[PDB]
Amino acid sequence: ADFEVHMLNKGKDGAMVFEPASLKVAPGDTVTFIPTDKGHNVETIKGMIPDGAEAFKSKINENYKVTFTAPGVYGVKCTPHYGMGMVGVVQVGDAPANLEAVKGAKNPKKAQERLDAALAALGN
Ligand SMILES: [Cu+2]
Repeated sequence: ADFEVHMLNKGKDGAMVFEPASLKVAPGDTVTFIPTDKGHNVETIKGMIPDGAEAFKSKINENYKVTFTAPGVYGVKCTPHYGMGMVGVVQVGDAPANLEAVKGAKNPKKAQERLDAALAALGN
């Protein structure tokens, strides 16, 4: 299945957001990160990817399609706007084994506030 996440300068949750910021997909599903506004990219957050997965970092302004392979929770950020809280979470599959490990990862305050809310929206 294919899903879309939009990168926006402003949305319901404030400035510099991914919409949706919380998504559950099946293993092997694809998610396209779309540059609705210019100046954004997507990158995995250190300490927030599951075993067997590889980190990724898209280029500013590109439409980036990712096929999620290893199951688990992935924390993603926009590189230039990470300190402003532009982050999201993608859960791949049921019963993510790294869920408790991702909750302990360190992030700047504004990103942590939004990651905690996105993680809780998946069923904590
Ligand atoms: Cu951004």
